[PDB]
Amino acid sequence: MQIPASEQETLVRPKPLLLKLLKSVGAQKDTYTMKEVLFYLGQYIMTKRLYDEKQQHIVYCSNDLLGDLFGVPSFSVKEHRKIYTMIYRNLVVVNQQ
Ligand SMILES: CC(C)(C)NC(=O)[C@@H](c1c(C(=O)O)[nH]c2cc(Cl)ccc12)N(C=O)Cc1cc(F)c(F)c(F)c1
Repeated sequence: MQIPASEQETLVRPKPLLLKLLKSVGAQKDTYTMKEVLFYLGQYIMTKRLYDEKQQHIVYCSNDLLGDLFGVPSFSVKEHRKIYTMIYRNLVVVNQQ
């Protein structure tokens, strides 16, 4: 639940499945900052109503594309590093020159 600000601005290119997910919720770019990826994934979770209705800080992503991407049935929204790691496996970090 704490990512350095420098890492939040890291430029990334999502792989096809994550890209298609992001474009369904209003994102149109092919290159993002991690800050942008996290925002649009949070919007996707809201749109697909994947957050726990009982408000116990858990996303239920089983049998949804997000669960396919993350490789988990569910996860805690309080564990930012583990969420970043799951997202990192679905993108390429843009090389800096
Ligand atoms: C589940 C709902 C919809 C209620 N959203 C959240 O609670 C959630 C959130 C956001 C956001 O705000 O935009 N974007 C996400 C993407 C995913 Cl996969 C999961 C959770 C979130 N969150 C907010 O505090 C926690 C959070 C904020 C960050 F900044 C992070 F890096 C992080 F790992 C976790």
